[PDB]
Amino acid sequence: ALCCLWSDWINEDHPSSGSDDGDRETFDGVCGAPEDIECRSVKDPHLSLEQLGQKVQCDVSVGFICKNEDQFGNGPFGLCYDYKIRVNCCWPMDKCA
Ligand SMILES: [Ca+2]
Ligand SMILES: [Ca+2]
Repeated sequence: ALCCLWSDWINEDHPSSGSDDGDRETFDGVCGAPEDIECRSVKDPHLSLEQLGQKVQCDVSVGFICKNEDQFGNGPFGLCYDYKIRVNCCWPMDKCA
């Protein structure tokens, strides 16, 4: 009885853009509190996080966080993929019919 829908992709940050040395995606201004979140690599969007092999955080409280230094590599090499997220948002059933 809760009408749920997945948002469009959000991709506002990039691993070599901004000042965070990583990729963070938020659902602020899209959903108040998402029921679920889907985090995918831009270049390989069919691969779930379980198939992707990076060290990231993806959850319904903080959204998506990847820190470049957490990724495989040595010296200056190795960083986050660029990620995008959808959020699953739910509303009363009377908003679906
Ligand atoms: Ca960045
Ligand atoms: Ca991104």
